[PDB]
Amino acid sequence: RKLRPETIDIQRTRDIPDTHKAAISSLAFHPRYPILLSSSTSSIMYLHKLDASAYPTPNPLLTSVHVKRTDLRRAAFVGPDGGEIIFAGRRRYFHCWNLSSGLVKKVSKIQGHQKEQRTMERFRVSPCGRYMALVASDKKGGGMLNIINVGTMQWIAQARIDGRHGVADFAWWSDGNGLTIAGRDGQVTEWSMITRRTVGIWRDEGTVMALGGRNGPAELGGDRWVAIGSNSGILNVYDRNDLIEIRIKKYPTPTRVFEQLTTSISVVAFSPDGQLLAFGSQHKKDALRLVHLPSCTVYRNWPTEQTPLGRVTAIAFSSKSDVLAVGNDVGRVRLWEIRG
Repeated sequence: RKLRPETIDIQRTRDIPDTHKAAISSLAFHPRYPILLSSSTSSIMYLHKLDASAYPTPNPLLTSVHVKRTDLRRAAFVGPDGGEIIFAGRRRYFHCWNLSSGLVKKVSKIQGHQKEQRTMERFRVSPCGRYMALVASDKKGGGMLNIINVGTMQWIAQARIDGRHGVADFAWWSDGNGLTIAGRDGQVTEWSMITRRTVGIWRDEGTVMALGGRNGPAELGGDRWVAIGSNSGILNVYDRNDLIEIRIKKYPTPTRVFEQLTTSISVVAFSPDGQLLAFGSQHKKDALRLVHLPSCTVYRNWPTEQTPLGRVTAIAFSSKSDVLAVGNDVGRVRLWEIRG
């Protein structure tokens, strides 16, 4: 049964066993199985099975990967089946790890567009797993996204956005038909894969951005919500149905403005079922909040002033929205069970 506003049933469960001082940089749940992929600044990736009652050790390490001489910033399961993992750091290549074969491959060349990527660090893989979007730059310095077919690693499309300082953050529409691209100029661009052009541009009245929720506008990707955070600690949430006047509204009104946090928003994530939204700040200990959707009401019973979190640097929800993983800058990954 659906979650309810205000009060939530959430209970600390057992840690991820393996922990070094090196700050967590990436957390993701396998799109199907109770498997957690965690990632470190130390360029080590862990895959842990989720099992709080496992003997001898709860949540047993499945495997680990260390590609040396590589920085590591972002790792992600590819597609609905999550058979492969793509990972990259502040470098001009990335890697594709196949989970079945243990085969790790290096990818360093996008034909005809090599100059355009500073690094391969800032990528998002489409939900279907067929496409990769990368932050790129035109010849004069202008920001854009290059879109790449993952299978062939060939360029297929490109989305240019305004503002000299480029792209702050971005995300695939959940139906794979387009992207939302937050500029560093305060504008947000809705760009369509179907027309391969900009649908419209609106003003956020940023640092990090996320999309979530079921049954948003079908003609703009299907996500109900866009959440945008800033250096001030404020999180703006817009009902994406309110983005359409296709003409995009220039100055849409947030459904909710969150003022609970006073320091820079570093993390924001929607649960896959679209009922929860979490957001936080690493510049302050225990600066994390949890929100019910569609009410946009903040949970008051969790976290408490006792809840151990630390300086949060990563968060993720399981494929069934019943586990919340929270990584901090001292390398701890803690877990909480979520019951309806």
